[PDB]
Amino acid sequence: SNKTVVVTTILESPYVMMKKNHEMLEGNERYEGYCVDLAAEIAKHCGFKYKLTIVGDGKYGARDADTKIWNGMVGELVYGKADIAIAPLTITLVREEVIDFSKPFMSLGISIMIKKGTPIESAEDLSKQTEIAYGTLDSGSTKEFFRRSKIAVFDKMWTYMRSAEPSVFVRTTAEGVARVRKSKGKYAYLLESTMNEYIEQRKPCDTMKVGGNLDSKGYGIATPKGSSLRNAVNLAVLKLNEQGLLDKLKNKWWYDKGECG
Amino acid sequence: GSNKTVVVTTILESPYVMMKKNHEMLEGNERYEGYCVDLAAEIAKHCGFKYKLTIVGDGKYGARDADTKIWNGMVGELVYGKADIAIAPLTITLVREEVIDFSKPFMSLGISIMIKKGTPIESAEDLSKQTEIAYGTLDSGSTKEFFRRSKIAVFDKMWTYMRSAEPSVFVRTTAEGVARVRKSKGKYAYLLESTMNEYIEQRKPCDTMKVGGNLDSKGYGIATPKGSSLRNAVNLAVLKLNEQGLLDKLKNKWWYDKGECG
Ligand SMILES: CC1=CN2CCS(=O)(=O)N=C2C(c2ccc(OC3CCCCC3)cc2)=N1
Ligand SMILES: N[C@@H](CCC(=O)O)C(=O)O
Ligand SMILES: N[C@@H](CCC(=O)O)C(=O)O
Ligand SMILES: [Zn+2]
Repeated sequence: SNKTVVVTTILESPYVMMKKNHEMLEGNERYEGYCVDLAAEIAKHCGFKYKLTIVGDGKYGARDADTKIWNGMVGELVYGKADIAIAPLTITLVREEVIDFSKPFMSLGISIMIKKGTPIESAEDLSKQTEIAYGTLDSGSTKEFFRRSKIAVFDKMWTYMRSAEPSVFVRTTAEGVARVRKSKGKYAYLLESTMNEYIEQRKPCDTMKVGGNLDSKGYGIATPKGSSLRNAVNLAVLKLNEQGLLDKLKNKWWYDKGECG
Repeated sequence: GSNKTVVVTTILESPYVMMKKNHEMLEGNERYEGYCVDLAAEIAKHCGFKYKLTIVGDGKYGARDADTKIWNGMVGELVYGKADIAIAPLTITLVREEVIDFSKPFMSLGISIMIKKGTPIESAEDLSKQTEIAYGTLDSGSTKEFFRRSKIAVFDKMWTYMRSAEPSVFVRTTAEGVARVRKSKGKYAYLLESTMNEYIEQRKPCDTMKVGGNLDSKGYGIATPKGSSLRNAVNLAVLKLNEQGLLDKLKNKWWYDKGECG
C-alpha cells in the first residue's frame, strides 16, 4: 500500500539549491537543481510520491573507523531514516557493501581547482612543493581516495594533507571553493570534476580546473538493502539516459547556467 | 553443490579478445589475449572461481528478434543457459538489463564517428546535412538500436537515411566497418563506440580518426543471468578493481602503451 518515499539529498550546487523565493514556498517546491529534476523523473517513472529532505548532518557518508557508525546520506539509508538518496553520491566499494546503487547517472573524476594564475598544472606539481596548501572535503569519497591510494604521488599528497596545519580539510564544497578564492593562490582544492566545472562557469569567474582527472567513476541513486524500489529505480536511470534526459539536465544546470561567457 | 568451472562467453573483438599468434600450440584459456582476457582472470581470482573462456557461437553481441522474441549473441548465451557470465565489451542497455544483470560499468564509452583522415565532417549534424558521404553502424548491437530508437531530430534523420540506404550501410563486424572507411576514399564514415574508435586511431596505417563529441554516454558491464550466485561478488570485484587502478592500467596496456601511431 503506497506510502510517500522519503528522499535524502544534500545542498550542493547545482544538484539541489534553495530557490531565490524559497521562504514563500513549501515542501518540494522550495528546491531546484539537477537532482530535484532527476527525483521528479525517477518518481514519475517508478510511480511514487516523495518528500525531499536535506541530510541532517550535511555529509555524504563515511564510516567511523572506531565505532563503525555511518554518517551522512549513507547513514540515513542504513539506519532507516530515509528510503532513497538522490544526490551526487559517488559509487564506491565500501558503500556498495552496505547500500545498493543504481547504474550511474553521471560520470566524474577527482580534479584540481586553483585560483586563476596559480602555478600548478597537476597533482604531481602539488606534491612537489609546499608553498601552496591543498585539501579535500571531509566525510566523502575524495578524502577516502587519498587515504587509500598506493600511487606514489597521491600517497605523498595524503601524507601531507593528513598532518597539515592548519587543517586543509573542509566541511562543505562551498567552504573549499571560498578558501581557494580568498587564498591569493596559496590554496588549491581537490574535488569532483562535476562540481569543479560548474564553479568554473560561475561569477566571479576566478577559478579553474587544471590537469587531468585522477580517477573515473560515477554517481548513483542509493537505496537501503532489501528496498522494493531497487529494480524500478535502476531501470528508470537507464531509461532516462537512453531518452537523452540526463544529457538534457546536465546541459540545463551546467552550460545553460554559464555566467563566464 | 560441488565447485564447477564457470563458462565465460566473450567475443573476438580487438583489443578485448584476440587469438594469440601461437594459439594452435596452446590450450584452453591460454589461446586468447586482450583486455577482457586479463579482466576475466582478475574477476575470477577476486571472486574465487575457475573458468573457461568461450567465443560466442554466432559472433554477435545480443539483440532480441522482433518476431520470434529470441535473443542472439552473448545475451542469448546467458538467457538460454549456455554460459554463466559474459566478460566482453557488452553495452549496458535498458532492454538487456530487463533480461540479464550487469555489474557496475568497467569502462566508459559513447557512440562516436570514425572518418578517413581529411573527410570534411566534424559532427553528427554534419553527416545528417549531406549525402555525398555514406555512413552506417554494426548491423546488430547497441549502436544500431540507439539510432532505431532515437527521438532526437539529428539522430532520427540519420536513422531514416541509414535504414533505407542501398547498398546496405550496415556491417557484420567492427573490422568490416573499419575496412570500409579505409577503402572508401573519404566517402564512408562509421558510427561505433568511442573505445573501439580510439583503439583503431592508434593502429597502422594511422589513416582514421575520431571526430566530434560522443553522441551519448554509457558503459560496458559484466553480465550474468538473473538469479546468478555470482552477481554480488562480480559487482564488488569491478568496484575494487577500479579503485585499485587496475582498469585504467589495462586500458593503457591494450590501447596506448603499444599504440603504433606515435
Ligand atoms: C552519464 C552516464 C550514463 N551511464 C548510464 C548507465 S551506465 O552504467 O552504462 N554508465 C553510464 C555512465 C558511466 C558513468 C560512470 C562510469 O564509471 C566507470 C568508468 C570506468 C572505470 C569504472 C567506472 C561508467 C559509465 N555515465
Ligand atoms: N560525491 C562525493 C562527495 C564529494 C567529494 O568527496 O569530493 C561523495 O559521494 O562522497
Ligand atoms: N558494445 C555494443 C556492440 C558495438 C556497437 O554496437 O557499436 C553492444 O554491446 O551491442
Ligand atoms: Zn521521463
